[PDB]
Order: sequence, then structure tokens, then C-alpha cells
Amino acid sequence: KFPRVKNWELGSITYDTLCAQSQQDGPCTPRRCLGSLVLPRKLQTRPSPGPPPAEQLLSQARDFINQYYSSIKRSGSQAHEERLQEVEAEVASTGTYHLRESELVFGAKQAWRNAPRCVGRIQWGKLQVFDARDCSSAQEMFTYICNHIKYATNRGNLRSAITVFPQRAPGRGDFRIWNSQLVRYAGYRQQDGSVRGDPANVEITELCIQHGWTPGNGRFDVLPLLLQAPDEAPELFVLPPELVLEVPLEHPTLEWFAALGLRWYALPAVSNMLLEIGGLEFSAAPFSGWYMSTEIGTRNLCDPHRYNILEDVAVCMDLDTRTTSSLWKDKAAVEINLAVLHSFQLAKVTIVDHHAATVSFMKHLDNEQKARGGCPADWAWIVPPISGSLTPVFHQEMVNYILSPAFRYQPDPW
Amino acid sequence: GPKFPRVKNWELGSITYDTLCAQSQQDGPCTPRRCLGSLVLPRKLQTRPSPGPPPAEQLLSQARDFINQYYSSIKRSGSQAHEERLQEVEAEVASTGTYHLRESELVFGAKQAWRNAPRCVGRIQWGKLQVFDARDCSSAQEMFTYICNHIKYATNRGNLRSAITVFPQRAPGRGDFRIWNSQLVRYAGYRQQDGSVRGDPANVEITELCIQHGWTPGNGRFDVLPLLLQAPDEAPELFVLPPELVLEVPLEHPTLEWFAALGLRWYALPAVSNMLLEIGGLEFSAAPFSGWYMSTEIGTRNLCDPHRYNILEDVAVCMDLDTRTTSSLWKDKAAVEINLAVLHSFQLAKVTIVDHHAATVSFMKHLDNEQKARGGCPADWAWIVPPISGSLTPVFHQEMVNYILSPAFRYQPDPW
Ligand code: HEM
Ligand code: HEM
Ligand SMILES: C[C@H](O)[C@H](O)[C@H]1CNc2nc(N)[nH]c(=O)c2N1
Ligand SMILES: C[C@H](O)[C@H](O)[C@H]1CNc2nc(N)[nH]c(=O)c2N1
Ligand SMILES: [Zn+2]
Repeated sequence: KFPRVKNWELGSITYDTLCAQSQQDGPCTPRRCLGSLVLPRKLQTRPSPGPPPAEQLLSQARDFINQYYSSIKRSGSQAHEERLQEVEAEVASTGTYHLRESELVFGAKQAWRNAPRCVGRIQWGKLQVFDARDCSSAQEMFTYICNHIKYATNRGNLRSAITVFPQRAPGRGDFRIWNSQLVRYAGYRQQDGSVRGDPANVEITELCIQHGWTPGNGRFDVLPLLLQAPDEAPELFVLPPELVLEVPLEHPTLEWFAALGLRWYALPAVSNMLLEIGGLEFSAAPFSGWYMSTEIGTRNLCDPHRYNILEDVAVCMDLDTRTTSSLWKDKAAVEINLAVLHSFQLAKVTIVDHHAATVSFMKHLDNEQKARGGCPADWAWIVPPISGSLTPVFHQEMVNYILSPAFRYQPDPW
Repeated sequence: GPKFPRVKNWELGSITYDTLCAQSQQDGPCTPRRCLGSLVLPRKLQTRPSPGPPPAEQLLSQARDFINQYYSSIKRSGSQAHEERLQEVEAEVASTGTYHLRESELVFGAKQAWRNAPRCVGRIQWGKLQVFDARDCSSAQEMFTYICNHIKYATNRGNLRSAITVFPQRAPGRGDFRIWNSQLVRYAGYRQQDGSVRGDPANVEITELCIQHGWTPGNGRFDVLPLLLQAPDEAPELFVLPPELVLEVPLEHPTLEWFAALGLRWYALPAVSNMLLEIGGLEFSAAPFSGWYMSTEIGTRNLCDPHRYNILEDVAVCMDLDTRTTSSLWKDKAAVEINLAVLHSFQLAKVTIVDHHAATVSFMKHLDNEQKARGGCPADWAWIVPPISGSLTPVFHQEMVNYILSPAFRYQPDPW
């Protein structure tokens, strides 16, 4: 039942007993493993044709309340039994319930802790939770978002934060941030099918223009936010420049790197995922921490379907682009990730390289084994995009499963 | 849409459906509750030893399935020869309790096992495999002759050729034919007095077994080990491979002149020998196979792994990198030059080798070929994506479905 987990670098073994607490099913079966798929339509928390069955919601709620009181050690106190009574009364009468701010804070931190694809969970206990459940308009969503950004950025000394907007109600539309991240660069599909900017943001850039945004023509034009209040069309909001801290990229030894004009924002804030706590769903709950260098230098800048700068840098470095055997791609990529670490460190902006991050994740796995008897992790996401075996996580076996609270993927509002 | 796993390529945005997984009849380690896809040896890819013959009914169903596969590949499914062969197999199983393959059935099954191997990135070459039938072999000495012939053929003075030698299958009430070594060519791993290791740390055990069996050890980092060959119901016999048979490549860097001075090297022929070839329910406990290397296997894993040669620090010190901090990316820089050295040295010595870019690109082609041919291709993402420069490679952005198909190459417990 319980999987034997092994580290091949050190020969050490552990048994994951935490996976037994999983109540939600993944995409795999004994016939075939689908663990490398980014998003199966299954785990995804899509819309519904009404209110969840009261029995199911109630059991997820009682479970969460049980988790919370256990955390503060008051498991069994009258406060626990009374909170469970309150939840039952509210659900039975209204088909739903609401969380207290202390519970929402514990829930947000626990959802991060339970996030399989996250390599920075060693910081899970240090999270600023902004309660925005008293938001009623898109204009309000914007002020809360700007507050999140100003707080998280902190002049360069980044701080992990999450802003939780109103939960989903069966009788109305969701509060949604249409942008995948709070900060994104525009992607303009040119004449020749080409793309000026970030090709990953072509669809959202089009939507922004459609809703009245006057576009630019640069490779790094920060997009405005499309915030949606229940059953209302999304509204356009331009982010104040002083709020968006950006870092111009230059290399420590290659003088010509700066000339490439590359730059990336400091704040990584995912804004399209759904936070589920005790059966309650928060369709708008942007979260942010700090970047791991490979996200920018390898994925964002070197992916073929992204900025695709590999060959440009290779030519500047004057490498042999004729054959793959010269390893020109590998050489260019290393210098690009180096430029990212150098530039952010020069600008006094928080980053963490993949070696430092993965070593900390290994410590986190150890903390978790002793604390909960395991830790759900997605090997394909945890192992960085370059120099995989050069990091300790590559040599670590991992067990992946879904625990709640959890951040889940959800359908696009359009 | 369709009731089969939807597979996507994120670089190109293309979609495909895996229908081939529908043919899988062997369960993997995963369940709807948890994914155990990253485990090297879950007890689902490993064939334990059968001290007793497989139940006639279970074996016969596996046998029928294989015969059906064979006749389908030659396009004579449902034919007279097909129904005859099926009858012939159940006749053998009826009286003897086992059966035997025809020459062409073994060649087909051996090629299909490679084709079905989820952890192999070189499957674009699956149709070109030299199958040596050694099912007549009766002694440990003969196994040696066969292995030596295999090495000569496969090595071909640098112009490597994929090959596999199949020894007699598992027989009920008789010992197995087993090659104790993990590969035909392995470097010794000497356990030092202080606790460290000289040579290859991966080979500490087998080295100790060779010593317990009469081998007189050396004291270098790259000492080729002798073979511990086992014939049925007999103790393993030690056989030293003649030096001229084992082609090696001294490592040197194209620009970093001091790299040659490091005295590093690696053998040309990658030949796995501790794996079990399962065809139609028949188990070939000894069936070494070989191809050619992918640069990262040597330069990244064998030479840079912390539990292997671990040379990253040595090379970084020579390149004068800041090994005091992670942010200098000294490990990344060094590893790149080490991989470049492996590629350069093999090309210079005219020994076949393929870099991780070329190999993965050819695996994408294979994936496209198999989509059209079988409606999918079982692939282990963790093993298909190279140990360095993952996303710079096209397979990283390719979702894969993993399942067990037979014939198959399966793990098996150590003879000892
Ligand atoms: C403290 C700094 C942190 C670092 C360095 C870090 C790093 C990472 C990395 C490398 C990824 C993969 C990103 C990608 O490839 O798209 C990731 C994903 C993720 N992280 Fe963390 N993380 C941190 C903080 C956070 C915080 C504050 C939360 C939530 C409260 C969080 C939630 C997650 C989740 C849910 C994912 C999956 C994202 C997705 O599926 O797109 N992370 N993190
Ligand atoms: C023609 C060249 C070939 C190349 C470049 C190639 C490359 C690879 C690579 C890189 C691996 C990973 C090994 C590791 O990381 O330990 C692998 C695994 C494997 N290959 Fe291939 N391969 C080729 C030929 C063969 C042949 C001839 C067979 C069999 C007839 C084969 C069967 C397999 C199997 C079953 C594995 C699994 C390894 C394990 O489970 O330990 N390959 N191959
Ligand atoms: C197909 C494959 O799952 C996909 O390319 C994954 C692999 N690992 C990843 N890992 C991280 N951190 N982020 C990603 O976007 C991906 N993409
Ligand atoms: C734990 C993890 O499965 C293990 O380190 C795997 C990862 N991917 C691999 N991939 C290949 N090709 N070869 C290996 O030996 C491994 N080891
Ligand atoms: Zn799985």
C-alpha cells in the first residue's frame, strides 16, 4: 500500500504514508501512467450546474476544520466541536458556509505546502495572507492587487504573499483575473505569423486589445489586467509603472549581452489558479514568491515557443551553430542563466538558482517526512530544466498525489 | 473527445491520442490515488525468479498472444499456418509444460522488446538489430565465446552495430543461464581503507564478487572487470576479456588542453547484460544487448554523478571556477565541457556516439512513426529527457504515456 521511496545518490530509504490521506484521484491507473501530462481534464476544477452535494461539502469541511484545530493543537476542545456545529448548521441551511480569517490563513499556507509542482515549499510557513473576501467590484480587485504587488515586491526584497478574493457562489459568476500572471509581456502576432514579444501571451494580449487596450510594439510591453467581477464583463486596468519592478539583463563578463535589450520582471505572481479550502473554492487568489533563475533564463528566454534567444546569444558568443554536437545550445543557455543571476543580484532583487533551490527542497522533504510521513512531489516539475542530474532532486524518488487544501487549475473564463 | 489518453506537445501545440496503451496487459505501479512514475524499480517492471514453471494456463495465454502478434506482423493473421502454430504451441505446453520459439519468432520478439522499452531513447533504430541465436549454448565457456563474438561484431572497430545474443531460456527444474555483471564492460570499484572508492563506485559489489571468485585485482580508476558467467546448476566461472576486444576512448577536450592530462576515459560499447528478455511468457535470463552511447550517459551520469566518478569539482578547479558558491553555475559549466569532451574524443577516435540533441530529435521522429504504426508509444519521461539541458531538448515539451507491453526487457534479481 505504502510506497518505498529511495534516494539513489545516498542509498537512503523512506516510506510515504501521507499518500493515504489523499481523497482526490490523479490521472494515472495501473494500466498506464499519465504523470508527465501538464493538465488532465480530471483534476481540473471546472464550473458546475448547481450547488455541490451537501454530504460531500460537509465531509470536506469537517475534514478541514479537523486539520485546522489539530494544527493549533486544540483538537478536541469545545471550540473545535462548536466550529464543526457552526459549519453543519450553515451548510444544512444555506448549502454552503464561510471560513474565519484564521482558518483561511492556515488553509492558504497548507495549499502551498501540498503543491506537488512547487520547489520552494521550504518557505511554506512564511506567507502573507491578504483577506479580500470583502471585495465587490473589479475596481476593488485592482486596488487589492496593487497592494499585493507593492507589498510582495518590497523594493527588491521580495516577500511571499497571496490575496484571496470572494469564494464561488452557486447563484452567480466567478471573480476572475483573466491574466495568467499579474505581470506578463505582450505578444503581438505579426503579419508573417511571427510574434513580437512573449508568444505565450498572444491570446491574452488580443483580449486586452479587444476590451479597449491601446497596444505598443516592443518585445517587453507589460500588459494591463483584465479583472472580472461576477456576471460582469472584464474591465481593463493599467498597472502603475512604479509598481512593476523590472531587471535589465547583462552578463558579468560578456559586455555585448546588455546590448541584447533583454529584461524580466521581478515578481512571479500566478493569478489563474483556483484555491480550494475545505470544499470552498476561490477562483481569484493570486499568489507570489520569488523566481528561481531557470524559470527566466531557461524556460522564458530559451524555450522555442517563448522568446527563443538561444541562437542569437550563440552567434554573439560566436559558437558553431552548424552541429548540435558542438553543444552551442548548452553553452548559450548556461551564460543566459548566469546573466539572470548576475543582473538580479546587481539590482538587489530576490532570486534563487536551481542548485540552491533544490538543496533546500531536499531539506524540505526531510522536514516533511518527520512532520507528516511524506510529501507529494511532481518529479518532472521539481527537477530544473537544465543540469537535471547535477541537482540532488534528480536522484530522489518522489510520490505524487492530491492533498487538500490545494491550488488547482481551472478553465479560462472566456 | 476519444476515450484514450490525450497527449500534447507544448512546443508545437499538436495533439495525439494513445490507443496502443489499450493493448497493455501488465499493470504498472500507479493508481488513481498516487503516481509512482519516478521510481526506478517499483515491483512492477521487475520479474522475480520463477523457481517453479509458470502455470500452464497463464503461460499459454501469453504464448497465444505472442503468436498472434507474430502472425500479424507478417500479415498472415487467422491463416492456416497461424492456427497450426497456435495448436503446435499448446501441444508442447500440454506435454512438456513449456514451448520453444522458431528462429524468426525470436528475431521478431527481440526487436519488439526494444521497440516496447519505455526507457530507451534510441528506439528509432529498433528495426535494425542483429539477433544472435545462442539457444544451443551448453556451457559457461561457450557463453564466453558467444559474448566475445558479440563484442567483436557490435564494436566493429568503432562503427558500432546494435546487437543482442540470446542464450537458452528458463527451464522448469533446472538452473538459469546468467551473466552476473550488469554490463559486458565495467570498470572496477575498489573499496578503500578510509571508506572512499577507487574506480567506479557503482561496481563495488560485482568487483568484490569477482575477487571472491579468483580474480586478482588491480588498483586503477579504469580497470576493466572480468565476466562472471553462469551455466545451469553450476557456480559462475570467471572469464577475462582480451584487451584488444575492449575498445576504449581516452578523453581529451577540443580547446582545454589540460583535459587530456586528467587521464579520463570510457569504453565504446554499452552492453546491458543483467536484464531478462520475456517473450510469449518464455524467460531468457541471459540475453545481453548493446547499441551505442548517447554522450550524456558518459559525460553527465557516469563521470559527473556524485555516486559515480564525481569529477565535476576536479574539472571546475581546472577551469578556475568559483566552486564556493552555487550561483556561479560552476557545476553547469564544467558538465558542459565534460560532455563536449566525450563527443569530441569519440568523433576523433571514430567511435560511434550520439549527442542528446540529435538523439532526442530522432526520438520525436520515432514517436511520429509509431503514432501512425501502433497508435502510440510507451515512454518514460523521466528517462527520455537527458540529464542536462532538458528543456533545450524537444522531448521535454512532449507529454508521454507509460505502459508495459510484451515482449519486454524486464529487471530481474541478482543471481547471488
Ligand atoms: C518562495 C519562493 C518560491 C519559489 C522560489 C518557488 C518556485 C517554484 C517553481 C520553480 C515553480 C515552477 C514554475 C513553472 O515552471 O511554471 C513553482 C510552481 C508552483 N509554486 Fe512555488 N515557489 C515559491 C513560492 C510559491 C508560493 C508563495 C506559492 C503559493 C502560495 C507557490 C505555489 C506554487 C504552485 C501552486 C506551483 C504550480 C504552478 C503551476 O502549476 O503553474 N509557490 N514554484
Ligand atoms: C542504437 C543505439 C541506442 C541508443 C543511443 C540508446 C540509448 C539509450 C539510453 C540513453 C538509455 C538510458 C540508459 C541509462 O540512462 O542508464 C537507454 C536505455 C535502454 N535501452 Fe536503448 N539505446 C539504443 C539501443 C538499444 C538496444 C540495441 C536495445 C536492445 C535491443 C536497447 C534497450 C534499452 C533498454 C531496455 C533500456 C533500459 C535501461 C534500464 O532500464 O536500465 N537500447 N537506451
Ligand atoms: C510535457 C512536460 O510535462 C512539460 O513540458 C513539463 C515538464 N516539467 C516542467 N517543470 C516545470 N517546473 N515547469 C514546466 O512548465 C514543466 N513542463
Ligand atoms: C529517481 C529517478 O527516477 C532516477 O534518478 C532516474 C531519473 N531519470 C533517469 N533517466 C535515465 N535515462 N537514466 C536514469 O538512470 C535515470 N534515473
Ligand atoms: Zn503515474
